[PDB]
Amino acid sequence: MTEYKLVVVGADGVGKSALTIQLIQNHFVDEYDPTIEDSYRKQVVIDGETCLLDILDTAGQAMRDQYMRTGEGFLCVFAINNTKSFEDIHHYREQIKRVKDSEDVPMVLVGNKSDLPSRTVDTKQAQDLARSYGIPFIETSAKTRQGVDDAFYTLVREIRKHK
Ligand SMILES: Nc1nc2c(ncn2[C@@H]2O[C@H](COP(=O)(O)OP(=O)(O)CP(=O)(O)O)[C@@H](O)[C@H]2O)c(=O)[nH]1
Ligand SMILES: O=C1N[C@H](c2c([C@H]3CCCN3)[nH]c3ccccc23)c2ccccc21
Ligand SMILES: [Mg+2]
Repeated sequence: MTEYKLVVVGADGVGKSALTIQLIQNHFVDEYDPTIEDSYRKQVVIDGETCLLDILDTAGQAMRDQYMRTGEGFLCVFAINNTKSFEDIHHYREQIKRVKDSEDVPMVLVGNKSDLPSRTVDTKQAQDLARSYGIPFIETSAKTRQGVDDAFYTLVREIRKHK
Protein backbone atom coordinates (compact mmCIF):
# COMPACT_ATOMS: atom_id res chain seq x y z
CA MET A 1 0.00 0.00 0.00
CA THR A 2 1.41 3.36 -1.09
CA GLU A 3 1.71 6.02 1.60
CA TYR A 4 1.29 9.71 0.74
CA LYS A 5 2.61 12.44 3.03
CA LEU A 6 0.29 15.43 2.60
CA VAL A 7 0.66 18.90 4.15
CA VAL A 8 -2.24 21.33 4.57
CA VAL A 9 -1.01 24.94 4.54
CA GLY A 10 -2.67 28.34 4.46
CA ALA A 11 -3.43 31.49 6.40
CA ASP A 12 -4.67 31.51 9.99
CA GLY A 13 -8.39 30.81 9.80
CA VAL A 14 -8.89 29.52 6.26
CA GLY A 15 -10.17 26.16 7.52
CA LYS A 16 -7.16 23.82 7.29
CA SER A 17 -8.21 21.89 10.39
CA ALA A 18 -11.93 21.86 9.57
CA LEU A 19 -11.16 20.40 6.13
CA THR A 20 -8.86 17.72 7.53
CA ILE A 21 -11.28 16.80 10.33
CA GLN A 22 -14.11 16.49 7.80
CA LEU A 23 -11.99 14.08 5.76
CA ILE A 24 -11.03 11.99 8.81
CA GLN A 25 -14.07 12.21 11.07
CA ASN A 26 -16.95 13.25 8.75
CA HIS A 27 -18.09 16.16 10.90
CA PHE A 28 -17.72 19.93 10.92
CA VAL A 29 -15.84 21.69 13.70
CA ASP A 30 -17.53 25.03 14.36
CA GLU A 31 -15.03 26.04 17.05
CA TYR A 32 -11.91 28.08 16.27
CA ASP A 33 -9.11 26.15 18.01
CA PRO A 34 -5.76 27.40 16.62
CA THR A 35 -3.46 24.56 15.59
CA ILE A 36 0.18 24.07 16.58
CA GLU A 37 0.80 20.90 14.58
CA ASP A 38 -1.46 17.83 14.30
CA SER A 39 -1.21 14.68 12.22
CA TYR A 40 -3.94 12.37 10.97
CA ARG A 41 -4.08 9.16 8.99
CA LYS A 42 -6.75 7.61 6.80
CA GLN A 43 -6.79 4.61 4.48
CA VAL A 44 -8.76 5.37 1.32
CA VAL A 45 -9.38 3.87 -2.10
CA ILE A 46 -8.46 6.32 -4.86
CA ASP A 47 -8.96 5.23 -8.47
CA GLY A 48 -9.32 1.60 -7.43
CA GLU A 49 -6.17 1.42 -5.29
CA THR A 50 -5.78 1.59 -1.53
CA CYS A 51 -3.78 4.59 -0.31
CA LEU A 52 -2.57 5.55 3.16
CA LEU A 53 -2.86 9.30 3.69
CA ASP A 54 -0.45 10.63 6.32
CA ILE A 55 -1.72 14.20 6.72
CA LEU A 56 -0.02 17.05 8.58
CA ASP A 57 -2.32 19.91 9.64
CA THR A 58 -0.12 22.97 10.12
CA ALA A 59 -0.32 26.23 12.04
CA GLY A 60 -1.44 29.34 10.19
CA GLN A 61 -0.11 31.60 12.94
CA ALA A 62 9.08 26.39 13.29
CA MET A 63 8.96 22.83 11.99
CA ARG A 64 8.09 24.49 8.69
CA ASP A 65 11.34 23.89 6.79
CA GLN A 66 11.25 20.27 7.97
CA TYR A 67 7.64 19.51 7.02
CA MET A 68 8.07 21.16 3.62
CA ARG A 69 11.07 18.90 2.98
CA THR A 70 9.23 15.74 4.04
CA GLY A 71 5.86 16.55 2.48
CA GLU A 72 5.14 15.01 -0.91
CA GLY A 73 2.14 17.18 -1.77
CA PHE A 74 0.57 20.36 -0.46
CA LEU A 75 -3.00 21.56 -0.14
CA CYS A 76 -2.72 25.35 -0.40
CA VAL A 77 -5.90 26.62 1.23
CA PHE A 78 -7.46 30.09 1.13
CA ALA A 79 -10.96 31.19 2.14
CA ILE A 80 -13.23 32.54 -0.58
CA ASN A 81 -14.42 35.34 1.73
CA ASN A 82 -10.88 36.48 2.67
CA THR A 83 -8.85 38.19 -0.06
CA LYS A 84 -5.72 38.41 2.12
CA SER A 85 -5.63 34.61 2.42
CA PHE A 86 -5.86 34.31 -1.37
CA GLU A 87 -2.89 36.64 -1.84
CA ASP A 88 -0.98 34.70 0.83
CA ILE A 89 -0.95 31.69 -1.53
CA HIS A 90 2.02 33.27 -3.33
CA HIS A 91 4.01 33.20 -0.09
CA TYR A 92 3.29 29.53 0.64
CA ARG A 93 4.03 28.60 -2.98
CA GLU A 94 7.35 30.46 -2.91
CA GLN A 95 8.46 28.85 0.35
CA ILE A 96 7.65 25.35 -0.95
CA LYS A 97 9.67 26.02 -4.10
CA ARG A 98 12.56 27.24 -1.93
CA VAL A 99 12.72 24.29 0.49
CA LYS A 100 12.16 21.65 -2.19
CA ASP A 101 14.26 23.33 -4.92
CA SER A 102 11.80 22.52 -7.70
CA GLU A 103 9.16 24.28 -9.77
CA ASP A 104 6.94 21.17 -10.09
CA VAL A 105 5.91 20.26 -6.53
CA PRO A 106 2.53 18.47 -6.32
CA MET A 107 0.02 21.05 -5.09
CA VAL A 108 -3.69 21.80 -5.20
CA LEU A 109 -5.24 25.24 -4.75
CA VAL A 110 -8.24 24.96 -2.42
CA GLY A 111 -10.83 27.69 -2.03
CA ASN A 112 -12.64 26.90 1.21
CA LYS A 113 -15.77 28.29 2.92
CA SER A 114 -17.82 28.09 -0.30
CA ASP A 115 -21.00 27.99 1.81
CA LEU A 116 -20.55 31.51 3.19
CA PRO A 117 -22.40 34.44 1.56
CA SER A 118 -19.45 36.87 1.96
CA ARG A 119 -17.54 35.82 -1.17
CA THR A 120 -14.75 38.13 -2.34
CA VAL A 121 -12.70 35.78 -4.58
CA ASP A 122 -14.64 34.62 -7.61
CA THR A 123 -14.00 31.27 -9.28
CA LYS A 124 -12.25 32.90 -12.26
CA GLN A 125 -9.68 34.63 -10.01
CA ALA A 126 -8.80 31.34 -8.34
CA GLN A 127 -8.80 29.36 -11.59
CA ASP A 128 -6.44 31.94 -13.13
CA LEU A 129 -3.99 31.68 -10.22
CA ALA A 130 -4.02 27.88 -10.30
CA ARG A 131 -3.45 27.89 -14.06
CA SER A 132 -0.52 30.27 -13.61
CA TYR A 133 1.17 27.79 -11.26
CA GLY A 134 0.14 24.70 -13.25
CA ILE A 135 -1.95 23.15 -10.45
CA PRO A 136 -5.57 22.04 -10.03
CA PHE A 137 -8.20 24.14 -8.25
CA ILE A 138 -10.96 22.75 -6.01
CA GLU A 139 -13.67 24.69 -4.17
CA THR A 140 -14.60 23.28 -0.76
CA SER A 141 -16.84 23.73 2.24
CA ALA A 142 -15.79 22.05 5.44
CA LYS A 143 -19.29 22.88 6.70
CA THR A 144 -21.26 21.03 4.01
CA ARG A 145 -18.38 18.64 3.10
CA GLN A 146 -18.45 19.87 -0.53
CA GLY A 147 -15.24 19.02 -2.34
CA VAL A 148 -13.41 17.68 0.72
CA ASP A 149 -12.67 14.18 -0.59
CA ASP A 150 -12.03 15.59 -4.08
CA ALA A 151 -9.44 18.07 -2.78
CA PHE A 152 -7.35 15.42 -1.03
CA TYR A 153 -7.85 12.81 -3.77
CA THR A 154 -6.82 15.32 -6.45
CA LEU A 155 -3.60 16.00 -4.55
CA VAL A 156 -2.82 12.27 -4.40
CA ARG A 157 -3.32 12.14 -8.17
CA GLU A 158 -0.80 14.98 -8.55
CA ILE A 159 1.73 13.02 -6.48
CA ARG A 160 1.09 9.84 -8.49
CA LYS A 161 1.83 11.75 -11.72
CA HIS A 162 5.02 13.27 -10.28
CA LYS A 163 6.39 9.79 -9.53
N1 LIG B 1 -18.91 28.31 7.24
C1 LIG B 1 -17.70 27.71 7.19
N2 LIG B 1 -16.86 27.88 8.24
C2 LIG B 1 -15.65 27.28 8.22
C3 LIG B 1 -15.24 26.47 7.08
N3 LIG B 1 -14.00 26.01 7.34
C4 LIG B 1 -13.65 26.49 8.56
N4 LIG B 1 -14.64 27.25 9.07
C5 LIG B 1 -14.63 27.96 10.36
O1 LIG B 1 -13.53 28.86 10.36
C6 LIG B 1 -12.93 28.86 11.66
C7 LIG B 1 -11.47 28.45 11.51
O2 LIG B 1 -11.40 27.10 11.04
P1 LIG B 1 -10.08 26.23 11.31
O3 LIG B 1 -10.19 24.91 10.60
O4 LIG B 1 -9.75 26.29 12.78
O5 LIG B 1 -9.04 27.15 10.51
P2 LIG B 1 -7.45 26.96 10.52
O6 LIG B 1 -6.85 27.47 9.12
O7 LIG B 1 -7.04 25.56 10.83
C8 LIG B 1 -6.90 28.04 11.86
P3 LIG B 1 -5.17 27.80 12.32
O8 LIG B 1 -4.18 28.23 11.14
O9 LIG B 1 -4.91 28.70 13.50
O10 LIG B 1 -4.95 26.28 12.79
C9 LIG B 1 -13.70 27.85 12.51
O11 LIG B 1 -14.66 28.59 13.26
C10 LIG B 1 -14.42 26.99 11.50
O12 LIG B 1 -15.68 26.48 11.97
C11 LIG B 1 -16.21 26.33 5.98
O13 LIG B 1 -15.93 25.65 4.97
N5 LIG B 1 -17.38 26.97 6.10
O1 LIG C 1 9.81 14.53 8.64
C1 LIG C 1 8.68 14.67 9.25
N1 LIG C 1 7.82 13.65 9.43
C2 LIG C 1 6.66 14.19 10.17
C3 LIG C 1 5.38 13.88 9.45
C4 LIG C 1 4.30 12.91 9.73
C5 LIG C 1 4.26 11.97 10.87
C6 LIG C 1 2.97 12.08 11.66
C7 LIG C 1 2.72 10.67 12.17
C8 LIG C 1 3.48 9.73 11.24
N2 LIG C 1 4.31 10.58 10.35
N3 LIG C 1 3.37 13.03 8.75
C9 LIG C 1 3.69 13.98 7.84
C10 LIG C 1 3.05 14.44 6.70
C11 LIG C 1 3.65 15.45 5.94
C12 LIG C 1 4.87 16.02 6.30
C13 LIG C 1 5.56 15.59 7.44
C14 LIG C 1 4.99 14.59 8.21
C15 LIG C 1 6.94 15.61 10.37
C16 LIG C 1 6.18 16.57 11.01
C17 LIG C 1 6.69 17.86 11.07
C18 LIG C 1 7.94 18.20 10.52
C19 LIG C 1 8.74 17.26 9.87
C20 LIG C 1 8.24 15.97 9.80
MG1 LIG D 1 -5.93 24.62 12.38
